[PDB]
Amino acid sequence: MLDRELESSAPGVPSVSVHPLLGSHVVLPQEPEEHLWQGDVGTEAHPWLSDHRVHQVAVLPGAAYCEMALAAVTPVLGDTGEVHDLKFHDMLLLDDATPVWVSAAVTAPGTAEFGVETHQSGDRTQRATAVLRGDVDAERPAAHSIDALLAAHPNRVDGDELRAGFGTVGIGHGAAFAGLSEAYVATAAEPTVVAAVALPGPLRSGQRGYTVHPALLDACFQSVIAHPEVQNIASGMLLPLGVRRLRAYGSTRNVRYCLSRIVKADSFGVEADLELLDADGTVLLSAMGLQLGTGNSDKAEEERLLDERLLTIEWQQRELPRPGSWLVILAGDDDENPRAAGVVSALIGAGMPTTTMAWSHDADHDAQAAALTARLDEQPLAGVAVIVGDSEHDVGADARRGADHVRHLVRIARTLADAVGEPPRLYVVTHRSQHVLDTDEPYLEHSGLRGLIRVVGMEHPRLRATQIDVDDSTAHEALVRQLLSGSPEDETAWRDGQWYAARLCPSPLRAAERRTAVADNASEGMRLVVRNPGDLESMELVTFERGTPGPGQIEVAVKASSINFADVLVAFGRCPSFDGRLPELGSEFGGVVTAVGPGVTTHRVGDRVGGVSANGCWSNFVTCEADLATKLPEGISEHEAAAVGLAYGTVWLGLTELARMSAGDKILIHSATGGVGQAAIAVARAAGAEIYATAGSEKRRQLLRDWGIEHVYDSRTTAFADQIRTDTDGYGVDIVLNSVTGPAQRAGLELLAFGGRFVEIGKRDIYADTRLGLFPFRRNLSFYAVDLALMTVTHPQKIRDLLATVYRLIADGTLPLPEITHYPLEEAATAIRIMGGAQHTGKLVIDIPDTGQSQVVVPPEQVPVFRGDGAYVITGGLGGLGLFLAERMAAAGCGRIVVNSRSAPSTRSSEIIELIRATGADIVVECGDIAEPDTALRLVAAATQTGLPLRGVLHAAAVVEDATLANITDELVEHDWAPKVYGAWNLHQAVQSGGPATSELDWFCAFSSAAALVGSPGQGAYAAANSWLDAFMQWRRAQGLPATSIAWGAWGENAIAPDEGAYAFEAILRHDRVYNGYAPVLGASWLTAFAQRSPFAELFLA
Amino acid sequence: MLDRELESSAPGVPSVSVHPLLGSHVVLPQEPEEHLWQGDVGTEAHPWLSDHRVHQVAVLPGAAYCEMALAAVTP
Amino acid sequence: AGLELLAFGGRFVEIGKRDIYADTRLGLFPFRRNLSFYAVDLALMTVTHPQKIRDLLATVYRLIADGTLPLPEITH
Ligand SMILES: NC(=O)c1ccc[n+]([C@@H]2O[C@H](COP(=O)([O-])OP(=O)(O)OC[C@H]3O[C@@H](n4cnc5c(N)ncnc54)[C@H](OP(=O)(O)O)[C@@H]3O)[C@@H](O)[C@H]2O)c1
Repeated sequence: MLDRELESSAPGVPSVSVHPLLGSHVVLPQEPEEHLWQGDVGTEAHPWLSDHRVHQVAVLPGAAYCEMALAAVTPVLGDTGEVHDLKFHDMLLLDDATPVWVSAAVTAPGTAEFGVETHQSGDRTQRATAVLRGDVDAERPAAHSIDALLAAHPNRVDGDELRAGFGTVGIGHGAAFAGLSEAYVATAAEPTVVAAVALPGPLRSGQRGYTVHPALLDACFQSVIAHPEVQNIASGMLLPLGVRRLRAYGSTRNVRYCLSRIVKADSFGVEADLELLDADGTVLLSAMGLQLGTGNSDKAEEERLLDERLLTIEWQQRELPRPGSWLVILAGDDDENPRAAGVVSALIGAGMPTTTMAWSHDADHDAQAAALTARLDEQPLAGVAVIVGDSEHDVGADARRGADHVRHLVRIARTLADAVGEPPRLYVVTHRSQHVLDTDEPYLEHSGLRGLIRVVGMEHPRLRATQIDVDDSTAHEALVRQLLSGSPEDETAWRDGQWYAARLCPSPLRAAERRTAVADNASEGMRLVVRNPGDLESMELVTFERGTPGPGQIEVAVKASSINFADVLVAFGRCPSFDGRLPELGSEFGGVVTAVGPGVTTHRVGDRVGGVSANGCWSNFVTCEADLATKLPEGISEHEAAAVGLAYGTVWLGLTELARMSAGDKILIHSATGGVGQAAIAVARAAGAEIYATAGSEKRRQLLRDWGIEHVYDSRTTAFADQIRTDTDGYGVDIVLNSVTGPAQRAGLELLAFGGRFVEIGKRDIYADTRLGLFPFRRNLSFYAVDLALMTVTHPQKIRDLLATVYRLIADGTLPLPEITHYPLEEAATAIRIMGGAQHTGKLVIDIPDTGQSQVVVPPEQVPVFRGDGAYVITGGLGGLGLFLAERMAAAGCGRIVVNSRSAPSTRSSEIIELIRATGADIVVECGDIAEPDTALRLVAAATQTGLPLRGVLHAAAVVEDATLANITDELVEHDWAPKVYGAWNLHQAVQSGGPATSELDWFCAFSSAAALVGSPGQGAYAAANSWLDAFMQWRRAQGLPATSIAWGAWGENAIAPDEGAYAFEAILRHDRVYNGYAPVLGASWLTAFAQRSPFAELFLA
Repeated sequence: MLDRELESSAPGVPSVSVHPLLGSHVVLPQEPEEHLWQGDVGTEAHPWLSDHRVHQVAVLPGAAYCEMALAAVTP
Repeated sequence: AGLELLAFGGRFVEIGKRDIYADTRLGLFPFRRNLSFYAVDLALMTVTHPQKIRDLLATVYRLIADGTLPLPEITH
């Protein structure tokens, strides 16, 4: 194909060569040399770009702009060049089409500002920026010895093995981004990484006109993570943020290795320097100063892990599906069970030959066990139904009986396991054992038996250990229906004629699963805010900690705040802010000073003031700075100053202060039936300015005609421009108060003439970087951006004097106040629905609830868990978990912690208490056995003694004596059950028995174990002691007392870590969820084994 | 060449079709829809343009701008 | 670059006519800090509002004659 090359040197189809990414290049007709490329970085355009994806979404890698910059040097600065200070900003998420505009302009000689950006929906978004340099000297780094380098680095990291680990943090590298074959390292001291990279087959064909392929350059950035110091330290989501210097010394076609070097390695990020080598070891590209940090914070990682780790049992309303001999055994003979009578009659009624056994307590258990084993070998039976005797309200008694009930189930369970033939199906029937319907008050006794049947279903799965929770009102005809249907659910319940089925699942919600309360309106802190903007039904009243003000601040008792159009957007998430953080609802207020912070001479207590703050002014109490409040004149009230403040302010500033509104000059006021619009009409009228106004609604336009203003146009058009131009004989206006956007924003500028004063109050267009054409400014115009909100922060003394003059001007009566529609704080949602609909006219005021009336509030993470003004108790606090939380609680700022354990302080524990007592806070140690009642009273009395009320309890007390079903003794059950359950009832009783000191506690938590939920074989006794305690906690909550239970996994000092549980504990205490299950899940062996055996864990298999 | 096309079905040079006069086209990232072309109308690029000359000097005929306008309609 | 420089107070006084008559699309994003752009064309003002120019000359001739302002390097 020589012929082919000599053939080609002859014709010409009209085309031009372009870069794959950058795209079509045009140079702008303007001095200086300004360039502009426009190219698609879409997934349909460049399929290969879909293989790099974050959280299952294709995004543009850093390396993609690295190339874009490197490319852009040679066309701008016709020479060899470096790319300086390359920064990436927002993460470009890709679609089938994603157009991007690269733009490089010369600024100084051999220097050019480089910039990548994307325009969608009118919002320009700068995705990457740099400087380009062509004046730098070619100081080619010395070539390395590829083979020698590999000798110094023997520790081989497989590429795949590293790319699997990437997918766990959320970064996916598909087939195209699999270039990194392997990386060789040495130790944490040696800071280098040899990486054998290569461009994949699909892309070696598509190398086209790349300086360096982004897929390849990204493959070298992957190699930086292979380093041991990087794996050890920054063990989170690492993303590239920029590169200080990027130079290509030639063709990166033939690049087989990358030589990385770590500069700095920190928890925040990793700086590194790279060198792409060929087989000869000669440097082809040097990316020196690559920064890889973490935007996706270490706090959001914890929050996300916590959510995947929690488990709770949920009940589904189910129906009995589809379509042998039986034995109905009892656990109490002196108690006559109508359930056992009615079930034996319904099985014989259905046509099954059913026998009966009366195994009771205080009986010859060895003789009755032999009698049972004889009945099994005598006749082959399908199933065995174990009915448990009912007390037929005292918990103290149900806790003592609960042991005798468990011990009795262990004796029955051991005989059914030791069967010659096929063991029959076990159906344990309990009376209101656990909580299913929200209305239920659980009947204990049987509460502890759900842990044993869960352990028996795991140890001996031949007999499918099923549980059936039953109530009094239900009918025996429907109960036997379940026994003969043979459904595989191992945990079920019955309430009335409906049937309920258990199913395990993670549910870390924060809506109804959040703390609730009732608070006074005159006293106690209550703010109003949306939990998730967009939904107005999500508008909640929330409580806050009303604190002492100062220094140089004030706490104002609000009588009335306003509803500005700002406050509407915020509700819908549509609000722009320089801060970035979505502002808090309500800007201005009208109230009275409650407390003046140390130390200010201007403000005094009891003064009627009006101000601004942010921090949520739709509340009973607002803390504002001294700078941001001003005393009200005798002429206006708290409700009158609430409406006026920002509207008249924004207008005063705008028209008289900036634009210097003269008399007679023509002013345009967009949407003049609104708040700021009425205020505009007022000052424009005072001033004598000829008003030209707009409105969207014809009702609201005829409303402006009724206000004696001719020259009313549609605000939702660009017609007003040419309508006003005709209605002014081609003169146009003088001032434009521009609330309106885009074509209507540009149209206003085009309208006003010579005098030309454009007051832009509308943020949308500025925070979208709408590039306004300067041409009309040829007539001596003046653009004025306004952001009062920001001024409140930058120059608050202006905003103070502005609020002050508008309160004076209106109180004097210089300006008349506008349409004020008062609303109750409750119906603040409806104001937004109306204002959002544009139905309203003028200002809407929200009246704050006066009078000590109660309102249901919602404390989120303002819950005072660890507080100095309260006392704490920690049973089992001299070892293991309980002692770790005692050190963390003192550290968290707690006053008086009474630790306890039956054993005296251990030697390493006595050393931990010495160092904690020296560091401020006190750790009172009170020995005793929580099983004895006097011990729990002694602990409470000790914690209160130092004039501090009891604000929290923890139950880490436990005894773990594990054994297989065959060797679980009656004595061993008492040792595990006694501290777990008898300590809870004593701790419960001590709190009620105590005076007002203990009738104020915020929480009461019990440290259970996930082996109760799962059924770890060998636990049994310890698993049953926990199940009762999980139900007791739910009973304590039913009565009204606070109660919490956390089923903990496997602790360190794959597995639960020490600091992992402390943060998890504090999270769970702040929420109103009663039962919690913190345990490792991932793809464990015990979970995959449990999911396939029973349908309780159906959602885990997936 | 069926062969040359199959072996070239792998290393393809990135190029794009353009108008002879208008040339390279870019739509600016701004409202309203604003387009922009840059192109050569020189005698080296378009030899035939040297044949139209006013007072012995080569000039762009009126007809060239007609074509440019007609071309710019559809995009 | 000059617009991007000024902060909060932000008072950009463009006396230079080249970029205005060129219809340069000026990115509005820097204005988020309460900036203020002022176009100045005394030449046009002399026609549209000659009284303001009369007073503007009269006030500088007064300030410079009073000595309030010192005159600059003048080369005849
Ligand atoms: N710091 C500042 O820069 C600052 C401070 C406060 C206020 N302002 C601005 O002033 C403007 C008006 O505030 P305001 O509360 O005093 O007046 P407003 O009239 O109370 O606000 C509602 C107005 O917004 C217009 N509108 C446009 N699109 C709308 C939509 N999707 N939904 C509802 N209404 C829509 C309506 O115009 P029609 O009459 O045409 O239907 C309506 O009259 C806002 O842009 C606000 O941010 C600026």
